[PDB]
Amino acid sequence: MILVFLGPPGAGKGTQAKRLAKEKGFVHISTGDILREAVQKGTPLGKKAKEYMERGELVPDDLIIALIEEVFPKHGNVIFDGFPRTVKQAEALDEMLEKKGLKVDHVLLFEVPDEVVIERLSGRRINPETGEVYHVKYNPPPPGVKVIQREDDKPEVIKKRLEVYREQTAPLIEYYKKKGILRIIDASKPVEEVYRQVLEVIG
Ligand SMILES: Nc1ncnc2c1ncn2[C@@H]1O[C@H](COP(=O)(O)OP(=O)(O)OP(=O)(O)OP(=O)(O)OP(=O)(O)OC[C@H]2O[C@@H](n3cnc4c(N)ncnc43)[C@H](O)[C@@H]2O)[C@@H](O)[C@H]1O
Ligand SMILES: [Zn+2]
Ligand SMILES: [Zn+2]
Ligand SMILES: [Zn+2]
Ligand SMILES: [Zn+2]
Repeated sequence: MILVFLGPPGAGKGTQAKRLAKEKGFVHISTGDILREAVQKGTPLGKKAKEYMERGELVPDDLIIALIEEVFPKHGNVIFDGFPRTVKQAEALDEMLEKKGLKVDHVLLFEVPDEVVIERLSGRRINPETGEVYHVKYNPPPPGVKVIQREDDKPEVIKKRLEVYREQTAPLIEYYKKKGILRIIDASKPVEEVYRQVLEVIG
């Protein structure tokens, strides 16, 4: 099965994907996570991506498309999270899959308002040891667990990331609505309620 999670920065795509991964064996592909690790390691890929990620801009389609080619899991059910972000990326993904006689089964649009985006990301905390994701209010790290705030969760960068999302996702939504595989979910609900909508759409 191939799933795509679409949604604003902070919608909880990673949170949901990481739960399907551990509970139903899905292979979770988060282009943001993969790029962040490259940047941290200072590989050629990380050097190339750093400038965009720092400013809350999209990494160019050509680099992302090549990346997805390289990281595509050969086996297993896959969740693409934060990919595609443009129609060009979605077309490349649809072609890659078609060559394999696969398709995208479902596109889940995680809808939240801007206010909630800002709330979710500004309060987002990561255990740097494991990459586990917490939220200062909604899902705090337990006592004793040291956490950091991502540099790109700073207010100016969140705002740019949100802007780029609201602009670029419009044609992508249309693209998948045309195929009849898009399902909206209210991602403004608690994590458990969101997970349930997810399972409902895919089951
Ligand atoms: N394909 C692509 N093309 C071009 N560039 C690309 C690209 N992919 C990546 N990039 C580049 O890389 C950058 C980063 O990309 P990426 O990492 O993909 O950023 P994003 O999708 O905009 O958003 P997030 O990773 O921040 O949010 P999320 O939806 O996964 O929410 P999370 O589960 O963490 O949850 C957020 C917070 O909310 C909490 N939370 C989650 N759900 C709930 C809930 N239901 N209720 C209360 N709190 C919740 C969490 O604990 C957490 O604190 C981009 O800006 C771009 O530069
Ligand atoms: Zn994420
Ligand atoms: Zn073809
Ligand atoms: Zn703009
Ligand atoms: Zn199905």
